[PDB]
Amino acid sequence: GSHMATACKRSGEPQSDDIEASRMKRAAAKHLIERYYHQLTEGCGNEACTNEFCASCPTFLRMDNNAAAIKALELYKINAKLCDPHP
Ligand SMILES: [Zn+2]
Repeated sequence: GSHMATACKRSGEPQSDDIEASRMKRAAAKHLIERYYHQLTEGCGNEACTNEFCASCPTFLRMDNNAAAIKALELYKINAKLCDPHP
């Protein structure tokens, strides 16, 4: 049919059984990634926003959401600079 109406164990679950599980792990990463993803295309709203990776820069220059999502991944792994930290 269209979708296997199930969400159990000891049964013939599809390969999508692992998908719903794996996304939870990387969703934790996504929470920090959103800071960079939004910073790249949306911005921050800061005076000292002048960062290599920012939309809210005093230059007013940004990227598209696809360009920002892939780069936010690349910023997550290096832990890039962020106008909204926590002391
Ligand atoms: Zn910024």
